[PDB]
Amino acid sequence: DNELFSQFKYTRLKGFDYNNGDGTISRRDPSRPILVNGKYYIYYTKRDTKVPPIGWNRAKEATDEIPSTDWDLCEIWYATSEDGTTWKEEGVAIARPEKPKPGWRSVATPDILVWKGKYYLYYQAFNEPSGLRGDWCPVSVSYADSPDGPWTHGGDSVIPFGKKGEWDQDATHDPQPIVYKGKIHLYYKAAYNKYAVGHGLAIADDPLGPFEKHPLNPVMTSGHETTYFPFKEGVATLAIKDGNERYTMQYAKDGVNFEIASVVSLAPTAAAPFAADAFTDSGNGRGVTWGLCHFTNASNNPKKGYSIIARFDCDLSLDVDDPFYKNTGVWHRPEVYFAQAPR
Amino acid sequence: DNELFSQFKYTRLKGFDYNNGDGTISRRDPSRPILVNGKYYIYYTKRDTKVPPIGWNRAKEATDEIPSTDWDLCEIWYATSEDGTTWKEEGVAIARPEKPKPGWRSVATPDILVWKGKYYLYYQAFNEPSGLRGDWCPVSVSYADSPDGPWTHGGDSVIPFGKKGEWDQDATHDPQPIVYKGKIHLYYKAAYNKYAVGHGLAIADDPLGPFEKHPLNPVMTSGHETTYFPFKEGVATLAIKDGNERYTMQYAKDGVNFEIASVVSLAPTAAAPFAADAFTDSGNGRGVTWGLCHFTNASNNPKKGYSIIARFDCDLSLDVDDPFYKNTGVWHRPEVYFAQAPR
Amino acid sequence: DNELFSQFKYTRLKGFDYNNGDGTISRRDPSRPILVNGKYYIYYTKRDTKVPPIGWNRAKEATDEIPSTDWDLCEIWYATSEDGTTWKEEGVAIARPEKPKPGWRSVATPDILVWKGKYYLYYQAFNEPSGLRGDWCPVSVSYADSPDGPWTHGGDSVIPFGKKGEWDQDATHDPQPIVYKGKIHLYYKAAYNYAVGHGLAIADDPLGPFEKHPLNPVMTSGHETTYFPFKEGVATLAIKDGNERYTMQYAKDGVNFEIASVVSLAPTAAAPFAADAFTDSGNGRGVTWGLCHFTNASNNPKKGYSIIARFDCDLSLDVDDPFYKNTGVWHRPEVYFAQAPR
Amino acid sequence: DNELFSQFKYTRLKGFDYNNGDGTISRRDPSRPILVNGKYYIYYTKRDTKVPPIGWNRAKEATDEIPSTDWDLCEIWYATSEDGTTWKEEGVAIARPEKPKPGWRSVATPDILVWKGKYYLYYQAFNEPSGLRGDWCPVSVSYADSPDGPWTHGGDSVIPFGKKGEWDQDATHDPQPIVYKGKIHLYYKAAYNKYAVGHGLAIADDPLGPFEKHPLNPVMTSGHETTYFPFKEGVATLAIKDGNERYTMQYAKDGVNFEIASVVSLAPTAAAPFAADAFTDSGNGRGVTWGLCHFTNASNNPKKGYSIIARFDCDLSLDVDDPFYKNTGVWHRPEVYFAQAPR
Ligand SMILES: [Ca+2]
Ligand SMILES: [Ca+2]
Ligand SMILES: [Ca+2]
Ligand SMILES: [Ca+2]
Ligand SMILES: [Ca+2]
Ligand SMILES: [Ca+2]
Ligand SMILES: [Ca+2]
Ligand SMILES: [Ca+2]
Ligand code: NA
Repeated sequence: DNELFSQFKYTRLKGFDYNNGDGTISRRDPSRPILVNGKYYIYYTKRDTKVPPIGWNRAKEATDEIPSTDWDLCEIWYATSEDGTTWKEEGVAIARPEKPKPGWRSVATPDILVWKGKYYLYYQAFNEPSGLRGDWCPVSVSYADSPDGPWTHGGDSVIPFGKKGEWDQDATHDPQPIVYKGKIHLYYKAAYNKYAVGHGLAIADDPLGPFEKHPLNPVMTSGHETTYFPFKEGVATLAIKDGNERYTMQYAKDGVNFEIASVVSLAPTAAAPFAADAFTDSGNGRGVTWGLCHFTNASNNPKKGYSIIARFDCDLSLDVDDPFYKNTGVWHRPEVYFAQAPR
Repeated sequence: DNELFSQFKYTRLKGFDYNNGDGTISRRDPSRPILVNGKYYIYYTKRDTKVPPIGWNRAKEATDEIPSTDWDLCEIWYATSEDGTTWKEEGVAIARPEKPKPGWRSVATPDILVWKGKYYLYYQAFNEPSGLRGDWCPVSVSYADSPDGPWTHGGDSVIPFGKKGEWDQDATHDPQPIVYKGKIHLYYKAAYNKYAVGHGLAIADDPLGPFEKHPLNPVMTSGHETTYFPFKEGVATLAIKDGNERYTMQYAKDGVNFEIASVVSLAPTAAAPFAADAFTDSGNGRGVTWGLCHFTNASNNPKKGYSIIARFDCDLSLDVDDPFYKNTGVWHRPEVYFAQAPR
Repeated sequence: DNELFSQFKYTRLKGFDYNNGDGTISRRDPSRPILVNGKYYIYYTKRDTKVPPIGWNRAKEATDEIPSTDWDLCEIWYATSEDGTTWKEEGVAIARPEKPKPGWRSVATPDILVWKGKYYLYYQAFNEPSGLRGDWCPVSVSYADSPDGPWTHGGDSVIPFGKKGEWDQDATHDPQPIVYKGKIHLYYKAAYNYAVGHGLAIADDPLGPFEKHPLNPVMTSGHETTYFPFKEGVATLAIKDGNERYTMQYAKDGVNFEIASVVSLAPTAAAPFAADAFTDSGNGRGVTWGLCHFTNASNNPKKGYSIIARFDCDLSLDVDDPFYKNTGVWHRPEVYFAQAPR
Repeated sequence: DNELFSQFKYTRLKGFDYNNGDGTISRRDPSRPILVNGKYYIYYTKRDTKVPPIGWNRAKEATDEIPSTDWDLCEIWYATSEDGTTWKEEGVAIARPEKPKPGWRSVATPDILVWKGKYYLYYQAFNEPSGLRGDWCPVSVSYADSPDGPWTHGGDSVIPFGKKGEWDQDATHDPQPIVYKGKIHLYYKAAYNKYAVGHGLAIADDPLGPFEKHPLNPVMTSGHETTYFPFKEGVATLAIKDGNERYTMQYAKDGVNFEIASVVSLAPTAAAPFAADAFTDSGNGRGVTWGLCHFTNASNNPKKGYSIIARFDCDLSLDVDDPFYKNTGVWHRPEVYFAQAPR
């Protein structure tokens, strides 16, 4: 049967503290891990703030200490691990720059590119507390000679928005590049129109750009989030629609035209698969068995919101056939049901 | 928005003890509640045994004290409630009869009928430890003048099995009668053929039989279990496949030809909705907002397995419209994911 | 000259066809006759099948049409007679119920009770082909206002089995009721240990409940027995399969049986007529005739069937017939030549 | 598993005609076979008369041509066989002698002795139609060098009767000799007294006599008839009673004091086992597996009576163990029962 079908199993990470879950510390949107000198490295949004987020709808009340949303007032931090489950949080990778440089308010939602022996982080740059009035968080890039720092600012707004009226015109969220067909292929997302969510491709020969939009964008018309990895000579994705249990693996022979390969369930949010060959230009993608993800509803109390990062394992790999991941049913214990309570 | 689409929310019952979940006490397959004179009544399988079940596969080790399965060595008990959430367990309703009368080994999986001023319980009747040979638990019926006792035995094997080769040659599980078009409409189930589970219908004018099968059986061809209630001029049903996240409401203008009406999720197992008009012959079925259900994975430890009964609420009612139950998404908390661990 | 000693003489019945003995038709375990409106009535297992039994050993190959044993796929039929020798087979008395009601597969081995002017048939009820081989055939009861039926199902498993490990645990075969000390006294048999016991089960109501006599097994050997009221007690003929060892036994109180006589060539599945079987007279007069069967009617074991037959005797207080009181048996040479070498 | 316990199986003989069984030809009381020069030899009463016997109670009317009883007007004939089942009747062995020599009227009931290279026949010698009445048929002996003839008369009345009043005073029936402890041990029968049947022993060093009675006669006090063979260092015996199924195997360690060794059924009448060591003085008797016997009720009609000879087989041998002969049950077909008819 189907090489892009799998189940997902979850493991709590070791090594990250969250002030006992009081909403003042949050880690989310981890990057796909890379392996360098026998350590995995990951980069993620990290918030550490005096008070938990005050709410989108109250972005008015945010100050330089009080965040409006979970991703406001953040930096990008990084961690190393030998086995992918126990992590050591190392320190800041991307600090917010000085006001009013883009990002001065928050840098968030990173992903990694390895290119010609240097390391590049792409991430969203915020200039105002999120939720006022409408966003504008274009993508910045920084770079380094080492997976540890130090990191040097590279550019701001490095993915062009679209001309007025295009689907593309206000956003390039979640930048995520792979190396495909000898070029940097960077996927990203934008809500448009009853809003829908598109995914686009932007291509460059230079990590600092320029990046040019693919003429078929939006390459996908469905899916609140997606994550991509080289697979055979194409590109596979996991696609999620937020809140419903319709999750699909999709596959494009050309990295561009996507067709459903499988329907999966309980799939990770902000999934960040490890793939040895993400940046390798194989033409021969082997697929994946583990990576990181997040949960944004870590707290019970929505006035003390935070997120945590977590690990998933799966079998979406050509070099592994593990029937433990190939069952077709899901069984929840009664507590899961009692957590869906009446009013 | 669809009058047969709904979310399901769950409430822990009060009033039932399970010897701290050690596997010696189990309650499962509750009947649909009936309201008689300001009190709800339910009837349910109850096991209370010196030791937990030894296993299907070890049925040959079962004794008069050691059960093979969760439903072995059981009687049908009953309970009453004013509000449907706090219950008082009253005592036995159907005791196991003297060996070797059918049911002497276990009686289980009850459902209730109100007919011409009398109460009827239909249940499966076991003659040996379950799993020992091939099954064989035909349906018996007992009746009473009051929803309290006492119950008088009425008949054994009141639903006929099909001729050798036919789909229901071996079983009529989960008997569930409604009053429809002036007659007792008794739905039931049987596994056949990779094996499918059918549902059939049998009909009578005397609760004690004869029942005769209905052309078109199996009336459904899908779903490990189903529960039926009068809806408008027809009959609606919830249909569950064990293990997967895709459940459906289905509707049959005539009680026989059923078509999808909605797709739902996290739906209750062994659902037993209260419907004031279940037995009323009204031709105008109003739908349901609550009932009982069960969880057979109550224990963390499968060598000490037991089930509990629980309550669900929903809006599958024509007489109520509750936006709380009418969302389309489901959000689980991280512990739901961490309970799907790797090996 | 012992009133419970007798020889047995046999007469071929008239009236019953067996498809020329090809194994497809069989009749056996007849009920003790009763006399109602100047006719005798008997009830018996009847098989009428497309093919003879394939054997217990092959029960797995039995189907809806193919029987495993001689008593599989059977009904209880009945016949009437004026003289007890010429019979008219009348039709079905007990039909098999719809699957999966107990007995749907076969009903067999009936005996009759007359109680308060109604008629009761007790018989074994089978749910799967015999020899399959977890043998479970508890006793059902049906009743009628007339010996001619129609019959109404009265109850399944009306004689309780014993608790695990008791001799009684798995069977109540051959239920046979008499009326005794104003109660229904029902004798039945169970294999155990194999020994074969006979228990007594007592009731005030033919549909039950039946309670086991506190001292069962009441009798400890005899692969098969039959009972009639006698003086103030109960006499029995006790038979063992194969060996020609047969006893009449007697119990003052119907419970404690003592050997009264050794008899030979006794009838199998013996069903004597006793006008007082159900009369509660406390003065049992004993018997002179009845029905019996032979299970080895066919020369060929792949074409097995049984037939019903008549025996005559003097086991009566109202008759002293010396023709039945001789002590030797002489067989003609054919009988010897029928025990051939290999 | 008793060495003297056994079933008997019967075989119809080939070679003897009885005029379609019209009562005019009769063969009975065969001798134990002997094996000489690759052939078995038997000797037996043979009647061949113009009309059947008119009966004991009509002996007054018997003539030189009309016999009173089955054994009246007989001679002793002989037959040979290679297999024990197909026989060739060879001719007269003992002819009636000239009147009034004893036996002129009839010679009957023979048995054989092989002593010191010669063959001896003992048999009862009658002088008047049986039932005339007053039975007096003492035992004569004749001898030969070949089991074929010619035979020479040896003596009359060679077994002494008892003095008046002794159990023995009137008869020595069914003479049957064995060689035991270097001497001829000849068993015989006599009715005495409520009239019982004894069996006696008489001993001799010479086949022509004198024979001396055993002090303990009657050595056996039951049994209408008996037949004896060397068994171990004793003598075994089948004892028959007329009509009933009380047949016993008995054993006497010393050939004199007999004890019940088994109860058997359907045993042969006038049984005549072959025993290779009957005359061999072994002190080591092996027992028997086959022989001859008779049926005196060959005819359905008592006004046309005759007997026939037959073969039995059995396992009453120390040198054979045959479980076919070793079951304890007898099953008769229905016709056997219907032949016990009422009146
Ligand atoms: Ca991401
Ligand atoms: Ca794989
Ligand atoms: Ca149910
Ligand atoms: Ca509604
Ligand atoms: Ca009987
Ligand atoms: Ca008498
Ligand atoms: Ca002889
Ligand atoms: Ca032997
Ligand atoms: Na009916």
